[PDB]
Amino acid sequence: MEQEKVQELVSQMTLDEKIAQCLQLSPFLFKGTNKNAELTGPLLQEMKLTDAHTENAGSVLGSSSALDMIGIQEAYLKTNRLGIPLVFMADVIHGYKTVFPIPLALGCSFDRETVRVMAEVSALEATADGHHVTFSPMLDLVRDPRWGRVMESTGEDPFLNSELGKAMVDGYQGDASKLNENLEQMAACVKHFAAYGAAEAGLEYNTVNMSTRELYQNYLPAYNAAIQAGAKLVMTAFNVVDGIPATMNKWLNRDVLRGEMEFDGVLISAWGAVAEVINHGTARNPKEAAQFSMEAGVDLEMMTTCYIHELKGLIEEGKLSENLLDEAVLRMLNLKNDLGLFEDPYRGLKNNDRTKDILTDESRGKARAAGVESAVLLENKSRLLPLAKEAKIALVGPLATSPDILGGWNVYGEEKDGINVETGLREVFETVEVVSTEYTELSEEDKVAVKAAVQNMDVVVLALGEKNEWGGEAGSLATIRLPEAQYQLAKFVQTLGKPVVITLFNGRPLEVKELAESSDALLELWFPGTEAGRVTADLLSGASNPSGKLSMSFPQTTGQIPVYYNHLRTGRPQTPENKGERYVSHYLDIPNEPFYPFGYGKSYSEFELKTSSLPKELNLGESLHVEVTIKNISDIAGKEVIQVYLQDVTASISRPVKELKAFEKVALQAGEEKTVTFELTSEAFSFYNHQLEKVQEPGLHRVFVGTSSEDVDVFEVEVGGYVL
Amino acid sequence: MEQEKVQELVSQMTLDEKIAQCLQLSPFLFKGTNKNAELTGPLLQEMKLTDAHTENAGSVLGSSSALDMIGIQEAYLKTNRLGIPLVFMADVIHGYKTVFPIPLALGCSFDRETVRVMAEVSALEATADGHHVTFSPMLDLVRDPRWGRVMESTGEDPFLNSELGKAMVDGYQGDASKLNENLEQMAACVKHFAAYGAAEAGLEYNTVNMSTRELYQNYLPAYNAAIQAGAKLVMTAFNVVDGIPATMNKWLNRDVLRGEMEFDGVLISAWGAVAEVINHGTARNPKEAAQFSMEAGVDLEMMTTCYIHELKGLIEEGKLSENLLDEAVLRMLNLKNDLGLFEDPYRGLKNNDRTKDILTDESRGKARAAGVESAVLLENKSRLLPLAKEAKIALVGPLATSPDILGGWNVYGEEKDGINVETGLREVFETVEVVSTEYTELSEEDKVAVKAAVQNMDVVVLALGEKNEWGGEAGSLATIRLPEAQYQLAKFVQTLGKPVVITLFNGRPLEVKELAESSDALLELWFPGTEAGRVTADLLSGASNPSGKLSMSFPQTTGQIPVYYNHLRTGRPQTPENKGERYVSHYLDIPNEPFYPFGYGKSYSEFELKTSSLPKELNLGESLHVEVTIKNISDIAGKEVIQVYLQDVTASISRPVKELKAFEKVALQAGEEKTVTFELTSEAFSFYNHQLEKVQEPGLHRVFVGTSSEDVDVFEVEVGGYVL
Ligand SMILES: OC[C@H]1O[C@@H](O[C@@H]2[C@@H](O)[C@H](O)[C@@H](CO)O[C@H]2O)[C@H](O)[C@@H](O)[C@@H]1O
Ligand SMILES: OC[C@H]1O[C@@H](O[C@@H]2[C@@H](O)[C@H](O)[C@@H](CO)O[C@H]2O)[C@H](O)[C@@H](O)[C@@H]1O
Ligand SMILES: [Mg+2]
Ligand SMILES: [Mg+2]
Repeated sequence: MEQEKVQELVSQMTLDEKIAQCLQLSPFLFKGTNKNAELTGPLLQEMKLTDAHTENAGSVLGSSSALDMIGIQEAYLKTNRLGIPLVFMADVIHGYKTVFPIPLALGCSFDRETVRVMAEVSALEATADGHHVTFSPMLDLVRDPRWGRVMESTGEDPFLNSELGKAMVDGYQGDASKLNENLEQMAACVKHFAAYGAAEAGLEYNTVNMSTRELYQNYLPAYNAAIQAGAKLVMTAFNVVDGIPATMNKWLNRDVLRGEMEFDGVLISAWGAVAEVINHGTARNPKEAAQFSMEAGVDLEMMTTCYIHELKGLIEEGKLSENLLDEAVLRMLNLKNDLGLFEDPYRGLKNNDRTKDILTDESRGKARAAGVESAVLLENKSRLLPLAKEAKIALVGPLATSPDILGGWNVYGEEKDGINVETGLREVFETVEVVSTEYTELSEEDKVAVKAAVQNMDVVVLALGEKNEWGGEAGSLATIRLPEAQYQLAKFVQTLGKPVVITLFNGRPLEVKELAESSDALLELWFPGTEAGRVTADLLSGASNPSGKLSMSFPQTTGQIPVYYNHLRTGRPQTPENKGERYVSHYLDIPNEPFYPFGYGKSYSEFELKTSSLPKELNLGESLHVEVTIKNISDIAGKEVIQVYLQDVTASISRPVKELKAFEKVALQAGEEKTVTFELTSEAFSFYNHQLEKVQEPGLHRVFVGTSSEDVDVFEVEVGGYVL
Repeated sequence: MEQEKVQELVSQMTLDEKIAQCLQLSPFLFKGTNKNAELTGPLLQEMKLTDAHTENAGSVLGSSSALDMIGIQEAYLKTNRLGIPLVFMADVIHGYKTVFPIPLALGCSFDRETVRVMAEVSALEATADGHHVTFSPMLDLVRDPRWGRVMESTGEDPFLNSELGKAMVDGYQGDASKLNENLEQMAACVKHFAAYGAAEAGLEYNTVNMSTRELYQNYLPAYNAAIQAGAKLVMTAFNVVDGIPATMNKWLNRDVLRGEMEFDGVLISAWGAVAEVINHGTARNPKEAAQFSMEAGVDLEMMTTCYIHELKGLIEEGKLSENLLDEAVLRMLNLKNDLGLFEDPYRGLKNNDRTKDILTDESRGKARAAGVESAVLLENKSRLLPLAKEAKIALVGPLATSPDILGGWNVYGEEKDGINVETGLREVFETVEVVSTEYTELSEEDKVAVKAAVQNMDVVVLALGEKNEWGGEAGSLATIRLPEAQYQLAKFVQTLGKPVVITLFNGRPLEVKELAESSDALLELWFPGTEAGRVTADLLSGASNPSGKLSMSFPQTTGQIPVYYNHLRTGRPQTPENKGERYVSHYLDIPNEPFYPFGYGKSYSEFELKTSSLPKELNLGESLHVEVTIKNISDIAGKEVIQVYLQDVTASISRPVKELKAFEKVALQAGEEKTVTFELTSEAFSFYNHQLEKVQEPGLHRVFVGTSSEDVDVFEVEVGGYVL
């Protein structure tokens, strides 16, 4: 409906109606829900919620199905005085019912279109079950694999994260200005603003601290890119930002998000974060929490009651302007209008059962394709892989038969629809003998059974991994290792004298040195989702050819953290030339290098790259155009990820040794050759200075073209002169 | 001499003379040295140094003895045109020839007077060998025991560090305005400005980053306290501070150090740090390095040549003001005048051999006393300790006979004068049987020998530890554990069925859970210095009673780092109540608590404390006066460390759960009772806000009185009203 009519609604609402519009609740706190009704009475009483609250609530969080939504919405519109529909929001993180790989695995794809497709299918399915908003993408930069939430990020590089962030928004939303018409697309909500990934010691919800310049340089760019691409909502973070909980941080949310980033949508709190500023010790009570959160421009309080119980008295007593409340309500109403809820509150569902769109075979093919783009081949000694379909396989370990392959942050997908490793392999391989072991134990009996199976077969597929519950939210590990029983299992299998491929399933970087040394091949599958076993079988048999690259560094050991490719040089860098000396930046007990670096991954193919002549000089403001010819010089079709990095050799701030500024994943048949071109705009050459200005300085840059952050040719470009 | 005459010298100097005044060199780069003279020609050529450079150099770094000094200074004053004497500077970190405990161990003393004495004796001896300046105290706050340089800090608390930092300045300098008369005292140089201890991943020289507010709140206060107490010099740090290498950080060194902290002495570079800004990528070349370092106010370049080879051209071309040079030269001359060098350039030595004053028995008694104050008794199950002098002792392990007990940063002390553990024990105990093992191995032959010795005796003294070379500068360990052979040794010794005391010698916090669990008692000796074996024997026999408390947290495991007592609460704290739930700040695999906390330490005595009635309310600006009565309720004389912490419950910045604000180490005879009083001024109640103002806010504080950061009684005080 027209804007005038939206403003009209705001004027017509009572104060109590406006306050409750800023509250989000679980579905079973509403009448008309069709699940968990036994939770409703107790919990309404505990939150001290009344009908006047729930009949005017603004939003539902985590509806369980289309029927739940329809029922809740129908009952609510019966009794709502002005006919304002609820908006329904959900966590669709890496798929709805068709589960795609976890985001960190999608990071390893280096493939924008893979990520857009995941987001499209997610929305197709989620809208079919009546969800309007997804709490994705998660764009927290991560340098610390202790933190369980790395699984939800695309990794340690802001440029990659920004690019795949944009891809996800485009896939969920399509043309954002048509979300009232395109009812198979949904609103995206960027999270968690800001810098949540820098949690001290990888500990969940823990202190975050960095300079404002670093915040702007590394931690903000990905949220900013997704906002500029049209993300409709933003969610606050649990952590402090320079000492102030993000949720009531007026500088962060008013000056930066609403001011500088020009964000004019709904700012929704993370779960309970408005009430938690009390625990943080920056509000005395819920009256203060409410006041400060509203000052900071939080429109929507998720599942706490600070707003509903305190706003009235704050507005009555004059501590808080009613104008701040009206602008929140107006943003909530504009969101609903943007989704077409005032013309169709059932968002396409009321006379249209869209069950048919959920968990289709076409969608499964897409998740499989996503799986095979995202996996990373870390070792393959002696061309052990791909296996022949006649290879006789002993398939052993805790991930042999585990149905736990869908990943963390899988709120709607079901393990029964998932394909485990055994099932996947037996579709492809005629002889498989299986010995499943426990996640945290290695018994004598297991060793006997494993030994017997390996004696029978020709090659071992050792399937190791984490339970998904060892990561995700509030799954912090001080030591980033598998249970020791799995390292013992790999050591045992090695002694049997048969070639061993390790297929590793996990949600974070781990200490894998002992796995690489105990096997001939090592494949990082992460958690591929619904098609897990087929993803694995096709990569092992060569039906698909591994093409993923690490989007996060794999530490030598836990105490190397944080280690990441885009690091500063320091004043005493270790060089090939000073190897050995005491007074240089090094550890006495490990290498400075991570075990595996950013952008690293193997292939069954072999490629050669050639960069065309680059200029020696460039004007300020000028783009550098980078042409690369790549040839598949093997007999196997495959894909390579061309990566381009820039370094600022001398600057007024000590700049990273490399930063990724472009990438493209190129598919090549045997013998095929292609040319791709990149444009590094003058923004790629810029950075934040000690004064927090985005600047471009004259001087020397190096340009790295290659297939990892380490496997590169280097070129020099002197920037100066006049500005374009 | 008169200030006017000092100025006169500056006017009389040529440009080349002024430039060279800002250079510091090793002694064997001068004519007249009496050691390492064969290094002189090659190195002079490599640095491309001439006589005109060395005959006008401003300072000598690391003279080897009084004779080296006298010789160098005598030859130099022969040829120097205006008669400006050299100033001689050295690393006297925890003693000269009489070696005291490493600073981190001195932290654990919680004893201001112990620290002042160490500093007094250090200066007595160092001045006797002709040094004018010491590069101490090191006041870098440390939260990361991977970093080898934690040994040189007093630990994780800014208040403790500030207080002992002041004690060290007073001990070295005495009345700073009389350093021309008191020739047994010497100038102190505060280091490393600033925040060097926050090196990322505990990696030497590595990136430092934190908000400016945190910089002020936690990282600056100890340098500031030592500057205000009258420290004559400051040394720059190796690291970046918000992206700019400290050495050329104009904001840091001009605005903060010279402006806000009102420091008007010599700013000396850390070793090579002026040249190393090039490596950091914030200067293109040595011409830029010089220009920027001088702009930032660095007066004295340590052992690099940027200044001498580039200042002339910078001044000639007008890229740098000659006035900046003259003020550096004037600060250098004022330092020399403060030390009386213009009346006596040999600073008391020329007709007075003070060999007499070095390594006296009185001094040894003081280092022993320091040792016994600083050790920390971590476990003592079943009153194993103290041992009777008739106890028959198996003394085993790598520290049984090792002479490596003087600590890191022992530039002048000699192992032959040290007392090892065996020697110390046999002065006290009639029966000791010794089995020495290696630091990194545990052989079958060792086990047989250990077994035989333990069977013969009644109690095991298991002496475990680090070589000093595993810490100090550029001794970063990614995993903070002893060599695994020592853990295996402790496990083996435990199976022998005899009571075990572990005496642990080390320069950092270590993972000691496996030691505490494998023994009945555990004594943390750190590196006590020259009197090590006697420090150990006296504590073991009860001749002295352990009284140290930890000045740094001991992590459950490496991946808990950083862990520290003064932490933020977060938005989802673990409580007694919610412990068990998923969605709280916790690790899946370890406790949140460190293994041992700040301020923790045992005693052979037992004490009780009672805090007198506190007010319920306080005005802004008002001091809180805290009276504590402590009684020794045992039959053993000993010392307790009374600690007082404050918390700011609610603030505009999320404030730590506790901060130490006072402490006193109280000595009590059996049955004795004392009353001590503390004043927590309104500055103890203050903090830096989001705008970097030092503020006091009205509201609730809690006051904790006790004997650790955990063992405390808690009291509430409501601050508000008017201001004093
Ligand atoms: O689910 C919406 C957003 O909120 C958080 O998940 C909450 C968690 O913080 C809370 O403790 C539990 C209690 O039931 O529910 C979860 O829903 C996540 O941190 C957000 O990413 C999520 O989008
Ligand atoms: O000793 C003067 C100051 O120098 C640094 O020590 C240097 C070290 O950086 C350099 O690598 C070696 C070269 O041999 O000399 C050492 O003396 C220390 O970090 C400062 O704390 C010290 O006060
Ligand atoms: Mg540059
Ligand atoms: Mg307060």
